[PDB]
Amino acid sequence: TMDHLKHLQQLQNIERIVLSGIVLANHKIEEVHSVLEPSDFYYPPNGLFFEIALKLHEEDCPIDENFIRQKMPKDKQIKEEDLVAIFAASPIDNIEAYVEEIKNASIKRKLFGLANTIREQALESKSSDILGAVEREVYALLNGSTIEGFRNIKEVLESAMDLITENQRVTGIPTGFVQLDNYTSGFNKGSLVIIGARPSMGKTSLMMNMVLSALNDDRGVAVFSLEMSAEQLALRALSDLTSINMHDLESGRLDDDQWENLAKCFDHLSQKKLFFYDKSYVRIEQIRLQLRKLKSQHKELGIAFIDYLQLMQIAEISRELKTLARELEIPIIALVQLNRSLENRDDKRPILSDIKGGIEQDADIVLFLYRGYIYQMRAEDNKIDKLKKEEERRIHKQNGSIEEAEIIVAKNRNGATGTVYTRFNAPFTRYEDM
Amino acid sequence: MDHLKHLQQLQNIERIVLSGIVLANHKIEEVHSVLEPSDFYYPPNGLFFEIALKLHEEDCPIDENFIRQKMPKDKQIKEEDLVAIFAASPIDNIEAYVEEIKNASIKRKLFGLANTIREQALESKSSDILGAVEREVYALLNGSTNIKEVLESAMDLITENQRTGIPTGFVQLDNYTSGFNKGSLVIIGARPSMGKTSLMMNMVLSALNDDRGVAVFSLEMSAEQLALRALSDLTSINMHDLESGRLDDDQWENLAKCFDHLSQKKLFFYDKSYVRIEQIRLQLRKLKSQHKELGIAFIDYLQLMSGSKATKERQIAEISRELKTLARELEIPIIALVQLNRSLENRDDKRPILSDIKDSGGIEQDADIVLFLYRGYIYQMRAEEEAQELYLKVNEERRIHKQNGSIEEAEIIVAKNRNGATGTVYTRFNAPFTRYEDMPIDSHL
Repeated sequence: TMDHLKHLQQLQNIERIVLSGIVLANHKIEEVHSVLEPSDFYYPPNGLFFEIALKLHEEDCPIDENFIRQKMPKDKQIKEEDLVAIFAASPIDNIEAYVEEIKNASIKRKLFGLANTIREQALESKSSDILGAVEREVYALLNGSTIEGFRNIKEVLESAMDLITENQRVTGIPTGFVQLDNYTSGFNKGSLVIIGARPSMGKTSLMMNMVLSALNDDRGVAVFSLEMSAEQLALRALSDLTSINMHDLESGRLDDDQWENLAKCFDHLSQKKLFFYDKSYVRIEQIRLQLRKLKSQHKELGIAFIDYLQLMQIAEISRELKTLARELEIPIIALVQLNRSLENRDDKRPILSDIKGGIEQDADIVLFLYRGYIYQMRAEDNKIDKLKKEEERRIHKQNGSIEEAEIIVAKNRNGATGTVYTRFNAPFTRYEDM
Repeated sequence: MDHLKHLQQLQNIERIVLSGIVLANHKIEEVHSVLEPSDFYYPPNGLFFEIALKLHEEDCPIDENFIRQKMPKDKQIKEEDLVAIFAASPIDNIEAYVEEIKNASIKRKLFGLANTIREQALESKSSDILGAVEREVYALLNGSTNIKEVLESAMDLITENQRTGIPTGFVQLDNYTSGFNKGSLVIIGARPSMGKTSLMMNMVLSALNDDRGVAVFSLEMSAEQLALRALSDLTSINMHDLESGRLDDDQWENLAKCFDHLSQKKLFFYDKSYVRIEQIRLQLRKLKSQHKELGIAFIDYLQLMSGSKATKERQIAEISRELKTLARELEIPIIALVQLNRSLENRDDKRPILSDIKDSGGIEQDADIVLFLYRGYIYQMRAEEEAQELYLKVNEERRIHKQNGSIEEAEIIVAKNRNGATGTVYTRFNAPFTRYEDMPIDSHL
């Protein structure tokens, strides 16, 4: 019921297609030639056709029925049935895969030839010689494939320079804090960045502002909330846009002037490139897969965020995440909730090693949230307890509810290590820039 | 011959869908999200579908060629069907058609199940048959069940407040909890003999007075006793008097008066030992199906076992997950009691913390709200010239406390509150009745 080579006549069609696509798009010939060669073709008229195409492109001459019929080599003549059939073919875009597949077919051809060859070669024997022949054939095929190969650096260097000079004519994605961007130099692509903060310090609120920092830069963001639901996460961001306190927004009552700015920021964010996934306690591979999926769906995606990571090993999580960071070529930011052993210490300032099956290392940039007032309060309480054994808030509210906060830049790979002071607003749970 | 009419139509529909995906490569996602290769009646269609998936995953476009070369080379689809697929007239928004084919597949699996159970009766273990019904039911139930997406929920949330939850019983706590919101998983970790079993019942009563059906699951303790505490709190009679049996004219009267009063309330019980998490899920599905009115559930209590051997013999980490699952499933808030590990008292400050709940396979996190019970006096007594000074100063206190009414200061730590506030509430505790008196901040202290 099955006849070999039936697929092959179909395989010819692909060649026809690709050629037609290049007919319509002359520039495509380069990206074709970079992979396929005239000998790589099964059907000869197609291969020689390709040869002619190359000879024409090198002299910067367009490719068409007129240009093709005239520049005939007069050594071999394309059959009329085929000649017309090529141009008659329906034009198709995204032919890159077709090129790859024709390369597959040619590869298969090299396979059938070599496979038969080596056997007969081995038949005669010096079997060691046959082994060496196998090795040489192996190297030949290996070089032939060019799948996940090496070379070459010098080419990509020029483009990497032409990209930075174009912006020189910001290096990465804007953070939101100018203080921080002096050290970070913006969010560079494929860079794994992590923020470890204690609960209720305003971690969840702080993240959203940096999200907005990317949104005004029109860069696609994928958001991952495991523990929390999406709705609230949106609510904080609106709390930061409309400049309205959290409670009034949460309860429901809004006057004439606030619902207006609310609705004004509403569609503003609605049109912004924003995606959500509120499903609880997702696995790392599922993350990799879904990110592959969304990046496949949307090219525009330039950054990713996750809130937040749970303690169970952290090293492999950070590793696969760095892997995906360089894979999708975008900087990934995840939130971590540090261990309680941080507060047992006298100086309650967060340090790199506080989140202890091993300690996390893979992160390129690590940021800590520290509120100078919250730990001052406990020391004052301790001193009071010490005095028994031996109003300030309302003033704070009347000032404008501004407290001193520090964003520790403890880790910066091949950069600077420092601390930046930022004013924190308690009711809006927002970090003011200055 | 209506069956084969449906058959001849379904072949057509499958083909249609396949062709539509041929022209629109991207639709494969929403198809796979619903349908699977086995879901197809006509085998070549399923095979075709499988191949399509394999092509999409390597991000390769879909057409006549891509399929023909990338044949599984285990089986080759007959040409007659293959071409007929392409020949099919493309129609948009086939989501309804997809739904219809899913319908057909559903039916297909159903008939098999029906036959299975039919033949099962020949044996004549009916309990086994019951279990088979339950498992098949679970199978069918499980089989059945971006910005614009979140916008709609954002509307459905505010419309709900315009249209908050189940009352706790304590206004202090309700200031933080904002009542028991539906589908929200709430956990309580308390030390033994603190009056945990006694405390739960008050909140049970708070929901019963809200006329919402409450389901109770007691593994460790018996139902009868659990009711006895509730009557101890209703009739305001000491536990021992109610337990021993002797009651005077005024106590048996108020007793009988509260008896039928509670007897008519929507209350359900399960005192069976060592129920499994899945067994819980099933039983709650059964009771919610039996009674729509039930809005809340309570459990007392699970013990924590850490390691690895704790996964097969029966983990709370995944158990809490399955419980959150069921919480959102029946859309009602679930409350479970937890007995913390002894390492809590090894610490200098015997105040309970979130990480005290360690398990085999991680620390519990899935819980939305976590509450702690702390009695400031019970650890103080045990913690309790200078020695003589103390000896006469504190001996003074003991007889004094007893005559007052055995009222002690108690703290209910609200350590965890999802999208809310973290704080502590002070309430007066009564030792003999083992009851927590409810009182606001302005009235307290």
